[PDB]
Amino acid sequence: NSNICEVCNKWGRLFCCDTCPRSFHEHCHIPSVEANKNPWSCIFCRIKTIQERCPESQSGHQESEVLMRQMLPEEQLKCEFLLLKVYCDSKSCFFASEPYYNREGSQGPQKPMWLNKVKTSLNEQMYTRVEGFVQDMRLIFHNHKEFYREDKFTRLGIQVQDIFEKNFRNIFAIQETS
Ligand SMILES: [Zn+2]
Ligand SMILES: [Zn+2]
Ligand SMILES: [Zn+2]
Repeated sequence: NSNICEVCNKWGRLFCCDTCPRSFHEHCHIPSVEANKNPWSCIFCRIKTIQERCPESQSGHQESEVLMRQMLPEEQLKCEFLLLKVYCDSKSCFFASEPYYNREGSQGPQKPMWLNKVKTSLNEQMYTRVEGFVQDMRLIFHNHKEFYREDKFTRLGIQVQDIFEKNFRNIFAIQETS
């Protein structure tokens, strides 16, 4: 197994996947690494199983259809993975915890949002459809762009949004377009 956490790339108290060589801190894995279960399979492994059980799940889909899906166990897991993929980028640190807004010439957003809030919402089963999760994720970056205006710090929102959007297309197998 790996000697660093797959998500944050640090050593520490790691849990090892029994079916691939990745390792995780307890609360870096999403969902949090489970108390018992030997063997244990990580979310990358669980997602791969879904695809292997239903190869056709990788044919192209329309985003509008994906968003209306009910959050049954497999959609729940896909959203958890997609969230985890964003945390894997170091620039997610800027969006992880609750922000605040006091900048000359700008007003804070109407509806602040951050990754740990989305994490809790997923954990507490607050989303009924994929759309709920995706809207909150996009809002994070949209709020950032709107607040930081012409400061070059706005680019961090663009960068992390691109990570989100690419992984969304991949995980939910959105039909490739030009
Ligand atoms: Zn970690
Ligand atoms: Zn694994
Ligand atoms: Zn099938």
